[PDB]
Amino acid sequence: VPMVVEQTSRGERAYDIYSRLLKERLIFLVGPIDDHMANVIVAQLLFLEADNPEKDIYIYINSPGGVVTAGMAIYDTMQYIKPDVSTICVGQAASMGALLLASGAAGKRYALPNSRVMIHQPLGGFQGQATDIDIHAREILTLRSRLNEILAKHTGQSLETIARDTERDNFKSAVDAQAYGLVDQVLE
Amino acid sequence: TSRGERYDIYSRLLKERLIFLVGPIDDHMANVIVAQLLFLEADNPEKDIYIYINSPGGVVTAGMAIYDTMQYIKPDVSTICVGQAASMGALLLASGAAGKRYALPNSRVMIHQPLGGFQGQATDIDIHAREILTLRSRLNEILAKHTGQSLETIARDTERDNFKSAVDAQAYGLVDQVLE
Amino acid sequence: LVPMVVEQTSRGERAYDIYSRLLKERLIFLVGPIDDHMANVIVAQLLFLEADNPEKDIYIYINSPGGVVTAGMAIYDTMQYIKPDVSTICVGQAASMGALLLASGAAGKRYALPNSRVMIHQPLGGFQGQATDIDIHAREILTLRSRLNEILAKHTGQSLETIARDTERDNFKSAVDAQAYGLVDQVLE
Amino acid sequence: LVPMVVEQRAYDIYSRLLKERLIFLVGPIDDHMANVIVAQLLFLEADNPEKDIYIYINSPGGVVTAGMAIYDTMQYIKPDVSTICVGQAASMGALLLASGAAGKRYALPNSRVMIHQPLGGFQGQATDIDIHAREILTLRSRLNEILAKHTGQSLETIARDTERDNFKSAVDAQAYGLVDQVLER
Amino acid sequence: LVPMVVAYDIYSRLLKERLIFLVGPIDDHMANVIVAQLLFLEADNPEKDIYIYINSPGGVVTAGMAIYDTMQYIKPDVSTICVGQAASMGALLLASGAAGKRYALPNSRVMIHQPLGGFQGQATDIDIHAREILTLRSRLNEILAKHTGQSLETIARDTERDNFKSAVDAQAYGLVDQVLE
Amino acid sequence: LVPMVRAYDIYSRLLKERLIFLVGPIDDHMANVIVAQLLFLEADNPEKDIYIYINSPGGVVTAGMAIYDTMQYIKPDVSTICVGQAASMGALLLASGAAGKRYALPNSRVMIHQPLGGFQGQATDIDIHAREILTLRSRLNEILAKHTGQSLETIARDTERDNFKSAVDAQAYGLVDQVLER
Amino acid sequence: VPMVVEQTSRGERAYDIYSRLLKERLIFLVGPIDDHMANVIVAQLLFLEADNPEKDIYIYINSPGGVVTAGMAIYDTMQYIKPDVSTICVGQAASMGALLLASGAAGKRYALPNSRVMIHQPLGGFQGQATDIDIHAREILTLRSRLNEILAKHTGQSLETIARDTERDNFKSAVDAQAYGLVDQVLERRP
Ligand SMILES: CCCC/C=C/C(=O)N[C@@H](Cc1cc(F)cc(F)c1)C(=O)N[C@H]1COC(=O)[C@@H]2C[C@@H](C)CN2C(=O)[C@@H](C)NC(=O)[C@@H]2CCCCN2C(=O)[C@@H]2CCCN2C1=O
Ligand SMILES: CCCC/C=C/C(=O)N[C@@H](Cc1cc(F)cc(F)c1)C(=O)N[C@H]1COC(=O)[C@@H]2C[C@@H](C)CN2C(=O)[C@@H](C)NC(=O)[C@@H]2CCCCN2C(=O)[C@@H]2CCCN2C1=O
Ligand SMILES: CCCC/C=C/C(=O)N[C@@H](Cc1cc(F)cc(F)c1)C(=O)N[C@H]1COC(=O)[C@@H]2C[C@@H](C)CN2C(=O)[C@@H](C)NC(=O)[C@@H]2CCCCN2C(=O)[C@@H]2CCCN2C1=O
Ligand SMILES: CCCC/C=C/C(=O)N[C@@H](Cc1cc(F)cc(F)c1)C(=O)N[C@H]1COC(=O)[C@@H]2C[C@@H](C)CN2C(=O)[C@@H](C)NC(=O)[C@@H]2CCCCN2C(=O)[C@@H]2CCCN2C1=O
Ligand SMILES: CCCC/C=C/C(=O)N[C@@H](Cc1cc(F)cc(F)c1)C(=O)N[C@H]1COC(=O)[C@@H]2C[C@@H](C)CN2C(=O)[C@@H](C)NC(=O)[C@@H]2CCCCN2C(=O)[C@@H]2CCCN2C1=O
Ligand SMILES: CCCC/C=C/C(=O)N[C@@H](Cc1cc(F)cc(F)c1)C(=O)N[C@H]1COC(=O)[C@@H]2C[C@@H](C)CN2C(=O)[C@@H](C)NC(=O)[C@@H]2CCCCN2C(=O)[C@@H]2CCCN2C1=O
Ligand SMILES: CCCC/C=C/C(=O)N[C@@H](Cc1cc(F)cc(F)c1)C(=O)N[C@H]1COC(=O)[C@@H]2C[C@@H](C)CN2C(=O)[C@@H](C)NC(=O)[C@@H]2CCCCN2C(=O)[C@@H]2CCCN2C1=O
Ligand SMILES: [Cl-]
Ligand SMILES: [Cl-]
Ligand SMILES: [Cl-]
Ligand SMILES: [Cl-]
Ligand SMILES: [Cl-]
Ligand SMILES: [Cl-]
Ligand SMILES: [Cl-]
Ligand SMILES: [Mg+2]
Repeated sequence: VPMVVEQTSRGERAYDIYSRLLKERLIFLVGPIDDHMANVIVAQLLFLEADNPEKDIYIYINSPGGVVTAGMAIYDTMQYIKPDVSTICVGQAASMGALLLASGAAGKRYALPNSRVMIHQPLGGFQGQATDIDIHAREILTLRSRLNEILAKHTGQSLETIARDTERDNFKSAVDAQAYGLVDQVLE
Repeated sequence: TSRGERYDIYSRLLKERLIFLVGPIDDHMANVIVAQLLFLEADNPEKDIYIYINSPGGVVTAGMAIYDTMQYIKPDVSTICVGQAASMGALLLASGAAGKRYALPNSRVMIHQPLGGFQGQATDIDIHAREILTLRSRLNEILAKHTGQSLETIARDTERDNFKSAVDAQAYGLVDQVLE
Repeated sequence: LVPMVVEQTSRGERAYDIYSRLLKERLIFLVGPIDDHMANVIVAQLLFLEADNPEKDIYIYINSPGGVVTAGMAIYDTMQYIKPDVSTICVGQAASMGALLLASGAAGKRYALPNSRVMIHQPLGGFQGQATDIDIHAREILTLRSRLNEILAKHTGQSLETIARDTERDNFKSAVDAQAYGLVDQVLE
Repeated sequence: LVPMVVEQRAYDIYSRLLKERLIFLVGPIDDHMANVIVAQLLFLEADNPEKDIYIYINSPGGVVTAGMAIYDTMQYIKPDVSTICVGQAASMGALLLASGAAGKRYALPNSRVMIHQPLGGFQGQATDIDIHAREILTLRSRLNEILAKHTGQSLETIARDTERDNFKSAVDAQAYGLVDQVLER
Repeated sequence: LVPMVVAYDIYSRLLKERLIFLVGPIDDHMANVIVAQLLFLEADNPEKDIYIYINSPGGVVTAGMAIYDTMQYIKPDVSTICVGQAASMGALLLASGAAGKRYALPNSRVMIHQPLGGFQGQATDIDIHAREILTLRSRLNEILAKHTGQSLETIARDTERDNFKSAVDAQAYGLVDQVLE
Repeated sequence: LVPMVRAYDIYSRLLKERLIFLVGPIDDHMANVIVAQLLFLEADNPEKDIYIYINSPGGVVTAGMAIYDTMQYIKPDVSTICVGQAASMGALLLASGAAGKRYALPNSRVMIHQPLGGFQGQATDIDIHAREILTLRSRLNEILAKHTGQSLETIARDTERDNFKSAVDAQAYGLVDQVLER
Repeated sequence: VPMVVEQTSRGERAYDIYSRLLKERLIFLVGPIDDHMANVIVAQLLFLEADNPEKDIYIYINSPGGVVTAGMAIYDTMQYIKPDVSTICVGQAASMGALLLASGAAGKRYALPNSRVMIHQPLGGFQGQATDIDIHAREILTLRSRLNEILAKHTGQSLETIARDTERDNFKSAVDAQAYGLVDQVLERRP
């Protein structure tokens, strides 16, 4: 957890490497998506918006996905705040991670040459995470359709195409993800 | 802990009167939220406070501690549902200052109160049936008051362990506006 | 994760956790099960605040299911001894030792919030030995139970016989009913 | 909660009270906490060898030799060491309470004191140490002699009464000679 | 205990000199920290070389690929030094440093072999299927062939056996440019 | 919980006054910390005495020997004070303080006996063999005989028994020079 | 781990005891050798070289040994950097710890009077530490020979002597380690 120190007008101040990159409006979405990591990302997005509502924000995504409602919290925050939120896939983006990648500002969604994208949403992401919550079948079907509609909107694919392809738990290459409309450009 | 030395990201947002109510509700996190509310009131008793809620609910008496603090302090307490709000989280969402309760478009709200929230959390305490029924009625009355629904409607609907969409929560009176 | 509030001092920044910041305004939090560890921190806070200003009121906000009797008694004795008035506010709940400490605040300065609940009942668990090599014997339990009843009768104005009969019941009183019983002076609404 | 205060430098609440020559002896007595108390006693003596030191005791007792380390340090250092029982003091905790400077041993009204020394306190705490019967009898006698000296009770009285694992009230502890005064306002 | 120097911990102090340590098994957590360090150093100075010292048995393929893609994209040359060992993804990243700036110490060892473990799903709900494994194995061989100068089939043959190369043999194979003595 | 007094912890405050605490079981981790403290204090002032307060049941022999060798090498006199107890390696280090500057408190107890546990391998891949144990036992006995003034034969006989000496009896035996009273 | 505080121009600055000694070019190699602790030692060696490539560095060794390749990372760094790296055995040095002890700058390898040195290399140090790595027999034999060649070079013993003696899992005393060529001098007394 490396640090970097900057000498300011009021002394020297230390950051961890992630906080230092946050100073440059860089957010890291890494690891499984759950409530804890989704809320810290929402907090970072809101912080950057208040600091400057005009400059783009960048989310670097390396994630196998995870909890749907946690991912939706990030999605809604990305869409609401004034700044454009650019997304870059490094490593992989699956399930909710793939959805958030595809939901970056139009024209500003990127994948690196060896990254991979899987839109498939496993059952695990829809189930209750709290002991006392049982997520029922109809709520799952509603959420699955809602996610498909979001993907269709941001990719330009038809709803029927998204619904067919999301059943398959296969990865798309960066080139294939770009052609599908999940990202705008492969960075080479 | 996205952190600088000499705030973490949450403490930094607290400086702007923003409180995060995230994860299961229990005594530990409820008392931290009570402490934040009291701090912000003393710092400025006129300015609005904002609680962003992403919670599956939890312990009833812990949630009631937050509810009573929200109602007593002078500042308006605005509530925003991000992700979900269930049980006590849903109640606290609906209990924000009138006109200042918000939900994001893909958030979901479930008023249903599972048994787990009423049971004793301490080893030596058994919460008895009559106390559970009293608390359930009190929660229904709080929801009816803040939503504008009748006591029947809350009492009938709270049996269903189902989520309302943001639009449906707004129509029900659980929030005032969907931020879109 | 406990939030910080950091202030700028003469040569940089100075950080408090949220509880330490509220302590600066003479606010003490009694939260969770009562045991030796948390009781001694509360005793330490009370003594600190007295030395800082022996005249100004101290406030203890109570959200506790109770716990160890002797740990609670350490707080009780410290509250009574120090010069400042100790005001008590029930938030959430106060049971067993938590209810006793709530009822033992300075006269006229004991408060409950509208949805808080108070149970004076003292379960056996609070009287048993907490150390491996300590067995708390029956007569010591009966002595402590009577002592607690006498403390409650004194601070509530109820008779000893009323307290002894009612402390049986493992029932909660509402904030209004606790006020009528003499456990608090006023419901803050 | 490890609460903080800032003074004109930051302290935890216990460190802040240490600045006022206040030491907390809380929880089971073992080597780790006894050595911290010894260190605090030595620190306060060097800072000012004249002013009284105060040890507030809330403890069920514990390891005998660890308590003896505290006892020997209390007796050696120049300052009077005043002792205050809050909550309870048992076994080594009761011995240390009774061993404060004469006239400066206090108990709060609802505190309780038990001199009884259970076997557990005498047994080896290290894996490779077995504390043998004669060493236990020697330690028990020394503890009884220490209590007799500081209480004014006879050795025979201490030896008989320490067998009983009963608590004394604060008033009864004062009458027995374990403390000098019950603090009431 | 990680030592400090004046205040930095030793690793943060070396980061100030554009030194990154890739140590231990490669997974998402450590790969993202390395990506963050690479991006920080590029922004601080996009012209000065960056150095990654590698002592790793390898690990998760996609995590390593995240490091690879970041090394290739940023402007600074990324020099690589093998200390101790480099296996699997560790060996690939070592071989992927800037041409002419890949080093091994005399008693270092390099194994390009990629065990199955690195390709399997690390998340509970992800099953990495056979054809995706074959695609990744092929990509890795192509990356090694490009940076070593060996032919694709030569890499495919040699990566099958889980043997280490000495520093001298790794240099002759094209995995590093020079043995530092 | 360690109290503070920047904030020092209480032990760091006392290190500023050349006070080192040897407390708890002796192992590599705590022995190296004590060695580091001894070397720091020597470099800070090679003339002033150093004080080690000992409350320990003993422990790993080679770790204790690291402390012994450092105590003997450095220029400052190293004074030792037994508080609570000193057993096995703890007792050896107590007896190995600077001549005339080894102290015990009135209720402290000292046991020179060395249990088998201290000689066995602590690392997974190390087996300490019988002859190495006997060599170390002899080396420890010679150290005790040298610093106490007792004969080697006396040490070898008395170390066999797992019994404690009182502070007075430890002083008479030559394990400490003086019992501190008043 | 204790702290020492030094007064600066702006107030106080704190070190842990090990970091304070690092400021005087002192490195502690303590406990089992593995990748994590070896990389910290490599980092310290490189820092001290850049801070001053002329002054000696000191490694105090109290270790039962451990992972061979992690120790080799330390060995290669000691040999490459410009400063002489002096080694001092405190307590014990076994396997890789003994090799690194013997690999200090010629004339600057020391043992304390009650320290002990065992060159024997147990199988455990050669086995794979990661789940997916199996270290095969010939690689073990190659590494064992390489270690024997390093010891023969630095001790002056013949390769055949090292190979024979290393089989035995016995400790040498400080005096015997000095006579064998594993250290140059036993620090018996301070001059
Ligand atoms: C970092 C320090 C500032 C914190 C940033 C908060 C913020 O951006 N909230 C979003 C609401 C939101 C929350 C969330 F968790 C996810 C999400 F997608 C959206 C917001 O509404 N932003 C406002 C500016 O913020 C505010 O006006 C206040 C004050 C600020 C301390 C936090 N206010 C709010 O949370 C809400 C309640 N905002 C408002 O009161 C206004 C008034 C009508 C309701 C919504 N509002 C807005 O959209 C305002 C009007 C003009 C632009 N306009 C924002 O961007
Ligand atoms: C950081 C420093 C300020 C911290 C804020 C504390 C605070 O707001 N407490 C609530 C009581 C409360 C606590 C809780 F946990 C939940 C909850 F819903 C309500 C409160 O009463 N606030 C007072 C202002 O605070 C005070 O007057 C004092 C001092 C302060 C250190 C805390 N006092 C109190 O605890 C209570 C007992 N205050 C009072 O005595 C006054 C007069 C008697 C009735 C209660 N009081 C008030 O309500 C006063 C009247 C005018 C404004 N008025 C508050 O809001
Ligand atoms: C941060 C610096 C001050 C910390 C506060 C300590 C304090 O108030 N202790 C209580 C005793 C007590 C302890 C406890 F754990 C629980 C409890 F309910 C009561 C106390 O006695 N307070 C004194 C003022 O403090 C003192 O005089 C001394 C010095 C101070 C460093 C701590 N002294 C004590 O511990 C005791 C022994 N106090 C006394 O010596 C005096 C003299 C006769 C015995 C009791 N004393 C008092 O009551 C004094 C006399 C005037 C008022 N009077 C206090 O409030
Ligand atoms: C914050 C820095 C100071 C820390 C306090 C140490 C201290 O008070 N040690 C006790 C011995 C002791 C240790 C212990 F763990 C428990 C216990 F009950 C007693 C002590 O002897 N105090 C001395 C003053 O301290 C010293 O002279 C030296 C220097 C100081 C760094 C620590 N010295 C000692 O450890 C011992 C060895 N003291 C002495 O050398 C003197 C000389 C004759 C032997 C004993 N000494 C004393 O008792 C002196 C004589 C009168 C004043 N006199 C102390 O109180
Ligand atoms: C102040 C701290 C800077 C931190 C460095 C970030 C960085 O270098 N990102 C890479 C993208 C990347 C991310 C990753 F995780 C791995 C990887 F291999 C590559 C990048 O694109 N760098 C840019 C310079 O950075 C930017 O322009 C912006 C702003 C900065 C805050 C981070 N921008 C970006 O994330 C992306 C989206 N960059 C761009 O917008 C430009 C526009 C065209 C598409 C990509 N861009 C570039 O390639 C720019 C223009 C030419 C050189 N060119 C970079 O090096
Ligand atoms: C805070 C900075 C100084 C840290 C103290 C180190 C120290 O005292 N080491 C002992 C050796 C030792 C280590 C150990 F872990 C246990 C032990 F019992 C003994 C030492 O040798 N002390 C020297 C002074 O230190 C040095 O000269 C150098 C430099 C210093 C950074 C560390 N050097 C050493 O480690 C060794 C190698 N010392 C020497 O080079 C000299 C030269 C002849 C061989 C040993 N040396 C000495 O004895 C020197 C010469 C005069 C007295 N003389 C020390 O006190
Ligand atoms: C506090 C900041 C400096 C940190 C010290 C790093 C260092 O000394 N690395 C060794 C290589 C090495 C690494 C390792 F993990 C173990 C090991 F045994 C050896 C090194 O090469 N040192 C150089 C000076 O450092 C450098 O020139 C650059 C820059 C520095 C940030 C780290 N460079 C390097 O990694 C390598 C690649 N060095 C070089 O580029 C030069 C060029 C020719 C090949 C290797 N080099 C050297 O050996 C240089 C030339 C003269 C001596 N010469 C060093 O001391
Ligand atoms: Cl129910
Ligand atoms: Cl009984
Ligand atoms: Cl026996
Ligand atoms: Cl034996
Ligand atoms: Cl060992
Ligand atoms: Cl073998
Ligand atoms: Cl094999
Ligand atoms: Mg000496």
